[PDB]
Amino acid sequence: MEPHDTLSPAQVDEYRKNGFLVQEHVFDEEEIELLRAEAAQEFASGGERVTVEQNTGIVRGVHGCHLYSEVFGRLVRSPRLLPIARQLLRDDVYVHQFKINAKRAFKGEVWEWHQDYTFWHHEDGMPAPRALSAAIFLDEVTEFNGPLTFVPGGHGSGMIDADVKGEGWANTLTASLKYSLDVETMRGLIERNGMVAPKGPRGSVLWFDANIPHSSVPNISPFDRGLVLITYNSVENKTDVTRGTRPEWLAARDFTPLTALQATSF
Ligand SMILES: O=C(O)[C@@H]1C[C@@H](O)CN1
Repeated sequence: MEPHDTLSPAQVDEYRKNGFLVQEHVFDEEEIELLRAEAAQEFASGGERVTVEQNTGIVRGVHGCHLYSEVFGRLVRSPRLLPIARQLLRDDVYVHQFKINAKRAFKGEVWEWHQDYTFWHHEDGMPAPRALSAAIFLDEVTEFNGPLTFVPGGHGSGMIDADVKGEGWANTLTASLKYSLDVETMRGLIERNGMVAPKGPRGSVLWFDANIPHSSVPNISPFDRGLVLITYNSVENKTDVTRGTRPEWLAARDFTPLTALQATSF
């Protein structure tokens, strides 16, 4: 393997200030094709772990793949990913959540403004927002294929009071989100901080804070927007399983600290 990757001090500062950071071209075309093929397999065989877009039935997401797929199990331990998660969370880490979110060409939904941590705190018993997500770009992310859109520095407020809607956890994965940020709060945020939709080539990784507000629009391009999202959590920040409400394929219960893939002959 290559000497474990880490972010420069400038990159770390940028991540801390803005709440997100893109590394371009982390994975090459052949690597991304391997991940795309495995994603397709998970969409086909994932069963109850799969979600479909309402009004289309097109497969939208699949969850918990690193528990069921050897490829994705290895991916979360990649020397391209694990060392940076450790660096940013300043701890050993484990995977809280794994999901693949596809927005096909000419498809896609408006994803309501939200903070991930609100879900993890209330649904899963995550005590603090000492977690982040790595979004691997299976496709080039552009202005026009429904990029994750953020309020830069919007995580600095911490967790924001949100409109709650629905019972259970069914609507934690849907177009209509259980925890959504209202018109008023978002106006103030954006007036103060603005909006940014990070772009990048296929194989890029977008790191973003558990508490950063984000949203996305439909894909009006003729090109898909597949993302593999790995949520790393600090081991010290392990969720309180006694307040947990969701299956392990949404919220992990094995808090064993991850170690990196080492090079083998097979
Ligand atoms: O419910 C969850 O855990 C994730 C967090 C947000 O991305 C929305 N769905």
